[PDB]
Amino acid sequence: SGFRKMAFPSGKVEGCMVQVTCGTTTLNGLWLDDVVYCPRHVICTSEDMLNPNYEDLLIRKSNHNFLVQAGNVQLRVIGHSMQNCVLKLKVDTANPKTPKYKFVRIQPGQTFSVLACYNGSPSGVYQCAMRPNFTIKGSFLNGSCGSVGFNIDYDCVSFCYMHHMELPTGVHAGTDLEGNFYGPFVDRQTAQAAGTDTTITVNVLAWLYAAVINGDRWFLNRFTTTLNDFNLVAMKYNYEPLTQDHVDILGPLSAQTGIAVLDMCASLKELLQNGMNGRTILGSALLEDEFTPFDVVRQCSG
Amino acid sequence: SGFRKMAFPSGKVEGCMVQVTCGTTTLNGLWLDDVVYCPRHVICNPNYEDLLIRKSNHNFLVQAGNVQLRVIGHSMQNCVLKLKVDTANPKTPKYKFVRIQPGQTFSVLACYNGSPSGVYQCAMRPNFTIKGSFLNGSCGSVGFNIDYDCVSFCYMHHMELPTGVHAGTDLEGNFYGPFVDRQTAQAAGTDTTITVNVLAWLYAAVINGDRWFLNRFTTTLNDFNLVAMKYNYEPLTQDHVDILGPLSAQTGIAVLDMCASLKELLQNGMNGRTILGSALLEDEFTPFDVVRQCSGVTF
Ligand SMILES: O=C1N(c2cncc3ccccc23)CCC[C@]12CCNc1ccc(Cl)cc12
Ligand SMILES: O=C1N(c2cncc3ccccc23)CCC[C@]12CCNc1ccc(Cl)cc12
Ligand SMILES: [Cl-]
Repeated sequence: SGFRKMAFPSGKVEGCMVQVTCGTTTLNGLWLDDVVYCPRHVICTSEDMLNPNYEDLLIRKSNHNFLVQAGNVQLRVIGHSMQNCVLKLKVDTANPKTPKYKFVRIQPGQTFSVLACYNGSPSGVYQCAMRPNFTIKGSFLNGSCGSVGFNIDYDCVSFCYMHHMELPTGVHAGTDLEGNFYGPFVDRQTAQAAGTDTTITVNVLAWLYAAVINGDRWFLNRFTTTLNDFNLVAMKYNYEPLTQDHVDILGPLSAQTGIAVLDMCASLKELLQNGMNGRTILGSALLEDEFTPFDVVRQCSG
Repeated sequence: SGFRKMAFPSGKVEGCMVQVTCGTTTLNGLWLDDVVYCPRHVICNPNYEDLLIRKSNHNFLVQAGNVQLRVIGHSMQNCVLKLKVDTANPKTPKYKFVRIQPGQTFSVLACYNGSPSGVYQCAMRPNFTIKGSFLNGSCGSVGFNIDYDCVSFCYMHHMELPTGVHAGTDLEGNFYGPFVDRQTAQAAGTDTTITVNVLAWLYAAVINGDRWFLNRFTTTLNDFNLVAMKYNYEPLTQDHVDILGPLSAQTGIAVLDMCASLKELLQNGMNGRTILGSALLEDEFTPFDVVRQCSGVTF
């Protein structure tokens, strides 16, 4: 029993964090095999950030301009190449702590763990989700660039995020490990704003099923709804449209609890209308949207 | 920016998790140097000296990854079983066994079959329970804090109470709370809110730009404690006020000034508003957690 926001054990990722320095700039890098991955803005000054020509800035660099530090050992850079917004620093030593890994690009609503790092040293681990507006509500200070987001499946670490910037609203933007940004963001100090954020509906439903599995049923009602009527109501509360894929994905939780997905949709509709009335659901006075259907099954069942 | 419930990096602890099997019971063990620490109920009105004397070293199957460790001795210390093994854990970090106080927070590496599955942050409640997330097989999972390179082990999971909350011991086998490792009627006592932690979290909200709850008012420590007692909040002591000093100096809001905000929040609610994305007053961040997260201390 109990339902917590749980991060994956960060050990496999800690053994990959290194410090990358280029001139005055210092950020984190991910050392996997003989390559260190880091945000390409490590080659920029604060001035360059407005309209940097990365290819022009990178061509002026040599391998010895990039100082890579793994613990108290300086790694030697023997090559460098840019792939989208990530700089790939070829080093002369393969990381002996390299875990089994994949680079995966995630979709909005997906959750992942973040190992927040400063100066190549891990300071904390937390759980978060790719918001529908492609930002993450992270906890990052200056120097956290290069910190990574990941999931672990069996013994394989799936790297899905690398931190690049903080937007003016305090939310965060970054790329997959192939250097492609999530959302319409650019690694430029230009006027960029997070789009209007919405609630991840499929995740709220999964969390309501987690509440049912943990014995919380107060919010259920005798009603059902059509998928379209649910979406018309959901849109009015800034909730993401629920698709037939979402309904299909909730099938296992529906079968386990005996509550049809459209039946749970009607409880959600009522909760949006009534609020919680001094009550909580899994120790929360707000509807939680950072647990996916897969996370609920993993934590409530194993 | 951003304020998340953050756990310490779990790597130093992952290298210590092993599976301990005795009979039909399988749970987790903590392998430090040549000793594996685990709940003594793995041997299971129990007489643990009587049950333990009937077991030999080879009855305890210890598995570290895909390697079976051989047990060469066993002894009990309070509610923890200490299994002497032939091999010292080469991944043993610098460590201490520390007993924490209620209101203190720690990270829990939840494990099943000696394999870590998740890490979360939590607080030792004033009623000595933890609001954790544990399933069958999670026994032996540990709670810890990291200071520089030293892992301070403060908790070992032993059981779940009927209300879904958890109970366990320090690494010396002494239970937190009036609990016993036996199947008997046990219940968590009435819980209270960790006041110093709520104040620390309110300071974290101010540091992150949330100021709506601030007011021009101040209060005495006694008037605040009369209010706090009415709302099942732990008494705030002068030590708590002293501990909040750095946050008070950083934000410019005196501790008793923040108490007047807390008094108004308790008496009137949040009024449809949130603080750090929360509609409830969060009490599982200590003043030190707020400082560490709002400064980027690394390990
Ligand atoms: O956001 C950025 N940073 C930060 C990143 N993450 C959390 C921060 C918390 C406080 C302060 C700065 C933070 C690090 C330095 C680069 C920068 C600076 C602002 N302009 C900018 C624009 C685009 C890009 Cl890709 C990076 C940046
Ligand atoms: O609490 C216990 N368990 C559990 C521990 N943690 C999360 C559980 C989630 C669901 C079910 C059982 C769980 C594991 C097995 C031992 C046990 C069983 C009940 N009787 C009992 C009495 C004393 C002691 Cl110390 C331990 C226990
Ligand atoms: Cl995905």
